[PDB]
This record gives sequence, structure tokens and C-alpha cells, in this order.
Amino acid sequence: SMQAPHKEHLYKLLVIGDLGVGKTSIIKRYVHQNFSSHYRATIGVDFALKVLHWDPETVVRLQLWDIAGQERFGNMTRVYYREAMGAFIVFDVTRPATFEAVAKWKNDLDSKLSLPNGKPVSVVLLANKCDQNGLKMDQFCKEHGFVGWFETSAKENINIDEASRCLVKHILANE
Ligand SMILES: Nc1nc2c(ncn2[C@@H]2O[C@H](COP(=O)(O)OP(=O)(O)OP(=O)(O)O)[C@@H](O)[C@H]2O)c(=O)[nH]1
Ligand SMILES: [Br-]
Ligand SMILES: [Br-]
Ligand SMILES: [Br-]
Ligand SMILES: [Mg+2]
Repeated sequence: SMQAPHKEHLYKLLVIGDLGVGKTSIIKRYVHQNFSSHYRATIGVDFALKVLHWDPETVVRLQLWDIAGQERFGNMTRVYYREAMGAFIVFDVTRPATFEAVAKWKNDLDSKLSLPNGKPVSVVLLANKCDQNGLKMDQFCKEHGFVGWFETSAKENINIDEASRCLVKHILANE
């Protein structure tokens, strides 16, 4: 048979952002290679598993937590975030009110979760629905403690493989 991988990683990753920004769609594209325009609102939280053959020696398993957009108005997001090693925070480029919610989610996450060493977790910002300022997005990341941002489309499959690759790169880098 095949030589077993040298190393296998399992990481919990959060997907957060306000109602309808595309959290579920990004996960469905990334994991199941599919999209539909039909809005099925998440109730509480749903889960998916991405297997990355990271290198010939290395598997990375990503336990994706698809959190519903109104969960930040509840009382225990602290439980949702427990043991996560990274997050995507998503907004809808067509609805600027969802961009305002990004800092709300980021502040909620950073207040309730740190790595064992007390460091904040790696977070990438996804500017989603780009199928429907570069410097300013960079400045925003530096001001709010994001490692990166990408324009994404679950519909056209833009930059979702790249954003996830770059987030896992950062999570390994703190190891
Ligand atoms: N055009 C376009 N529509 C998108 C994209 N991503 C999501 N949508 C649509 O936007 C709507 C909301 O998508 P969801 O993935 O359910 O959003 P959500 O953030 O999971 O919503 P909640 O779970 O209710 O908080 C749906 O009608 C999707 O088809 C995208 O990249 N492009
Ligand atoms: Br539809
Ligand atoms: Br809301
Ligand atoms: Br809103
Ligand atoms: Mg959803």
C-alpha cells in the first residue's frame, strides 16, 4: 500500500459574518464544488470537513464551523469559538452594512478566543460576491488584526482555494 503521511493536522476553522453574506455558500463551494442561488439560512451552526493533501507527506483536515449570522447577538459564541485555530470573517461587497459587522465579529472573536500562547488566532477577511481601495483594505487589515483579505465568489469559485491555503499557511506558521 501507500506510505502513510509523515504528519496529519486537524484544525477547527470558524466561518462568521452577518446574515446572508455567503458563509454557507463559500463552504459548499470549497468542500462540495457546488453553488445554488437558493438562500437556505443556517440555523445555529452546521459543519463540514475539508481534506487537504497539503504536501505528499502531509494531510490537513479542516473542521469548518458554519455559524449563522445572528449568532453574535446570542450569549455563548465563546463556545462556538472554543479550540478554533483560525477564522474567515465574511461580508457582502454589495451590502456595506455587512462590512461594519466585520469589526463586531472580529472583536467578539478576539475577546473570547486566543491560542494557548495567548496570541490572537489567524483571521482572513473575505469580501464575498465579487461576481456582482486595495490600500484601504490593507490598512483595515492592519487596524483590525487580519492576516489577509480576498475578493471571493462562491458562485464563480474566485479566491476561496487561495484564501483557505493562505489561512492554513498562517496557522501552521504559529506551530
Ligand atoms: N452572486 C453571488 N451570490 C452569492 C455568493 N455567495 C452567496 N451568495 C448568495 O447569497 C445568499 C446568501 O448565501 P448564504 O451562503 O446562505 O449566506 P450565509 O452567510 O450563510 O447566511 P446565514 O447562514 O443566514 O447567516 C444566497 O442566495 C446565495 O446564493 C456569491 O459569491 N455570489
Ligand atoms: Br432559487
Ligand atoms: Br441581523
Ligand atoms: Br445588515
Ligand atoms: Mg449560512
